[PDB]
Amino acid sequence: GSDDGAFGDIWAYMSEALTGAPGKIIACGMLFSVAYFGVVKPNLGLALVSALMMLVMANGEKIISSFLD
Ligand SMILES: CCCCCCCCCCCCCCCC(=O)OC[C@H](COP(=O)(O)OC[C@@H](O)CO)OC(=O)CCCCCCCCCCCCCCC
Repeated sequence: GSDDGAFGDIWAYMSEALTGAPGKIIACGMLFSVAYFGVVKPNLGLALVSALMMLVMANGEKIISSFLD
């Protein structure tokens, strides 16, 4: 597809926000959630899943651009 047009600025902002502060705030929430839910049930496996989710977020722009040309 085309990255420009009437909605190019919205797409540019949203794609950058995935690895920017809005994406980092969500990623920080995953770590806080893992720590909090580990108080009663310590489960470091969820921390691994959270990291894999951050890896997906880091690759979100590439994944979207590959499917949607
Ligand atoms: C980044 C660091 C390298 C990653 C290292 C670890 C990766 C985690 C795998 C093992 C964790 C084991 C302990 C888990 C602890 C645990 O209990 O996890 C629970 C969590 C939920 O799993 P289920 O939905 O099977 O289980 C439902 C309940 O178990 C919820 O607790 O498991 C996963 O999400 C991990 C499996 C996904 C692993 C395969 C994902 C690949 C598909 C996605 C690929 C990307 C698609 C992108 C689309 C845009």
